[PDB]
Amino acid sequence: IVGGYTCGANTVPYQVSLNSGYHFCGGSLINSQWVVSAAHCYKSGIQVRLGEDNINVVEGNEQFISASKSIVHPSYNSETYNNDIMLIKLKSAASLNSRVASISLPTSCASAGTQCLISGWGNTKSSGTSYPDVLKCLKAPILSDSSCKSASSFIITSNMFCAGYLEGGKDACQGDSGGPVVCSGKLQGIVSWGSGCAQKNKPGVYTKVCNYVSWIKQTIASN
Ligand SMILES: N=C(N)c1ccc(C[C@H]2CCCC[C@H](Cc3ccc(C(=N)N)cc3)C2=O)cc1
Ligand SMILES: [Ca+2]
Repeated sequence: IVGGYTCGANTVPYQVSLNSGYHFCGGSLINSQWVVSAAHCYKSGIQVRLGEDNINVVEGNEQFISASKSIVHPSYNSETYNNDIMLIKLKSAASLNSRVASISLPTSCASAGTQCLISGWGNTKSSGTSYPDVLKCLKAPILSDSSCKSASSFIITSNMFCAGYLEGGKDACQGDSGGPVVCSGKLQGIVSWGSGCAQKNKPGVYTKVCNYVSWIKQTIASN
């Protein structure tokens, strides 16, 4: 997260850290047994870390649970990143409490202008490298497709939306991938891709979750 602020320990209880010996992607807890992340975060041997703030220090509220199954969207396209969404099932149900909770799925899509909260342990520099140990937060509005496309020249699909600031300075970044984009109390997006970080006219691109609710529900019910 570039240009954000420190969230505060466990103030974003649905945020998870995917770990393979180190943090490599974010994710969101949708119920006691499932996590949603980005398909481009796919990897074998994943451990899901819940209730985390500082990812380098055991503070007491963490829950470390291995993934039993990973399901990448059947139509994920690694060339365009269309359908960049993946589901992960935990080997054992997580214990839900005030510091570890699920985030609700959308009943309807969000509209341009809506304010959202993006969070992650990704790079905090637009130029250079600096990874934080504590969770970072950023409030960003969803941009109209027209404003996003005309300014960035990005190839976007109906399964994506941009959010951020065209003037640059505030944006998600590498390391934030798979993380949540919550607006009006619902999970409306997943950190998917972008060009560099916080660059002018290059806003972040996010997977449009409201388009996958049916798939998510059916998948978790059958697995
Ligand atoms: N044409 C495409 N769809 C496309 C273009 C570039 C990349 C590379 C890469 C680089 C590899 C790691 C994944 C990644 C992560 C990332 C996430 C958010 C942001 C941001 N909001 N500024 C930037 C980068 C990304 O977009 C992937 C896909
Ligand atoms: Ca910790």
